Amino acid sequence: RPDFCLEPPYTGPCKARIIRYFYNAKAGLCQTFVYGGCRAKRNNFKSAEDCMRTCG
Amino acid sequence: RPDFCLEPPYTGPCKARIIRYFYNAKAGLCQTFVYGGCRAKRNNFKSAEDCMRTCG
Amino acid sequence: RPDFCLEPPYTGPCKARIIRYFYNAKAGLCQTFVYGGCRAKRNNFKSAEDCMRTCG
Amino acid sequence: RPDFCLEPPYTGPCKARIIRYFYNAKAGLCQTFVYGGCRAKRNNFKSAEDCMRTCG
Amino acid sequence: RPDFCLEPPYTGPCKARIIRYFYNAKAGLCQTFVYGGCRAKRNNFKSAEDCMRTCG
Amino acid sequence: RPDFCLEPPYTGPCKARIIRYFYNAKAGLCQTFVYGGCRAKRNNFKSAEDCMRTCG
Amino acid sequence: RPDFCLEPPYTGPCKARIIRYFYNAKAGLCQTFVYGGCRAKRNNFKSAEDCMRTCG
Amino acid sequence: RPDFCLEPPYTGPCKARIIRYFYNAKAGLCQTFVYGGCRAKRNNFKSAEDCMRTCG
Amino acid sequence: RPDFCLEPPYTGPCKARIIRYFYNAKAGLCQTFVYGGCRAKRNNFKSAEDCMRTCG
Amino acid sequence: RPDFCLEPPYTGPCKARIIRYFYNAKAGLCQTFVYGGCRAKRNNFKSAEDCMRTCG
Repeated sequence: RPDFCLEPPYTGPCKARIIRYFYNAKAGLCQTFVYGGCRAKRNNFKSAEDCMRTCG
Repeated sequence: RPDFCLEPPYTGPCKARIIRYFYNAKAGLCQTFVYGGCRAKRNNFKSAEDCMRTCG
Repeated sequence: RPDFCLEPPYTGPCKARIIRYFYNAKAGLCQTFVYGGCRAKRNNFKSAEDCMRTCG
Repeated sequence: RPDFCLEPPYTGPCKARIIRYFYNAKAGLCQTFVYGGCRAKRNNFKSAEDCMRTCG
Repeated sequence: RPDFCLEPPYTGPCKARIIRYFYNAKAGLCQTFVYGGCRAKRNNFKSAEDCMRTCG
Repeated sequence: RPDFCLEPPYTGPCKARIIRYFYNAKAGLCQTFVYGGCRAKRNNFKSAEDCMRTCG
Repeated sequence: RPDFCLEPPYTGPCKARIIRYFYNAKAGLCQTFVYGGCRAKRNNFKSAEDCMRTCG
Repeated sequence: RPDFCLEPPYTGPCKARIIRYFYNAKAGLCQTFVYGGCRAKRNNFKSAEDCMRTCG
Repeated sequence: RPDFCLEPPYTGPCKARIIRYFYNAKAGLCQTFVYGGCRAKRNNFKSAEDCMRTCG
Repeated sequence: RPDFCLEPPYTGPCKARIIRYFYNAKAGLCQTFVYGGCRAKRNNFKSAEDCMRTCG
């Protein structure tokens, strides 16, 4: 799996509260987290399916 | 039905206010609840259909 | 994980061609499959998120 | 529950193949069925949540 | 039309601000209202189409 | 209500089978119909809410 | 074009902050505006496509 | 407006039947057309809003 | 690519917090940003696909 | 960028016709393609945003 899948989720500085998925290496599962709307990092997926396919 | 379908809904520590479904054993129906966006428990479905099929 | 998560995907007799998720025990990942629109079995999730949470 | 919740699903004369929900009295659950796109009857819900709240 | 179609809209105790439809008997039309995310009453439809078919 | 609200539904020459709403003056309700994807007429709403507000 | 298409956008008394479209006669284009979730006026479309077809 | 807004809609070689919007210079409006799923040209918008804002 | 693709994102005076895409010339990629709901500028796409096609 | 981003799109054996995104290394852009509904490969994103972030 790509290296960025090991990064912890990053909400970023913005103020929106949107749900995104991230690969949780420890649990070996994609989980949700609140993304702020800007300055996203690589371990941030709009679609769960894409999360598990890229990082699972 | 799976045992987690008996757990009460868990909003979690996060600050988003997203609607999700959970199986209400007492009512024998899936209902909505506000999910904060992170650290979800098993009795939490994004889709009502999946809720009633897994827990109903 | 619930036992239905071990069932293979069931398209059913109907004619629609809708994408749904199912837990693929051998891959240990949820994947897509075409659902016909009726007579669904338990290993069939409208949302990938619900799939990995219930069966992952 | 309203009386229409006891009607069996009606696909209708049209040619589209859209998924809709209907209350299956015998199962006491809302399930999917393929709607043709026209001449819908009362036991036909676009949203699973609405189905179980109206008929459940 | 079902009797619940006469109830006025109920936002409920929750804090989310989601748009839902309700049948406005006086106007004989479904209209929107802000649903809080929990403890919904019968006159609350996620889909406008469902509102007008059930109550219209 | 606008005059186009009295026009009957027009599927058009195209081949897609998309659900749209149209105001059925006779029934005094918006209903669904299968739109072909092109050459739409005025009595064609992507949103049921818009149909009933514009023509209802 | 219907006369309501000339009305300026009405947010309404409610507290939700949903995006809707309205026909901006002066720009001769549909644009976005924040709808509060209740007490909507006619120049308020959930779908941009509906706005331009009804008012454009 | 960008020059591509003057191009006529291109369905492409693929077989899907998805609705998209294109700017119709003659009508000075964005309209729908059936996109095949591949080899899209510039005058092809997934969102009506983006169509009218880029080309309108 | 159109010149507006070089403009930095504009959130606008409104108070909604919706995610939109804008072309970031320096990164040569479309990214997200929080849009207020009104007074949008051209480098603002509701769909990421439209973003990269128009500006990429 | 991950290696899978260099793979060409794979429709697969299934019969559904759903649009997905893939990274087109030659064009240095994500584009659409028709996915069959099953047996997906890694260069297949349900969301354009995820595509450009993972592969762009």
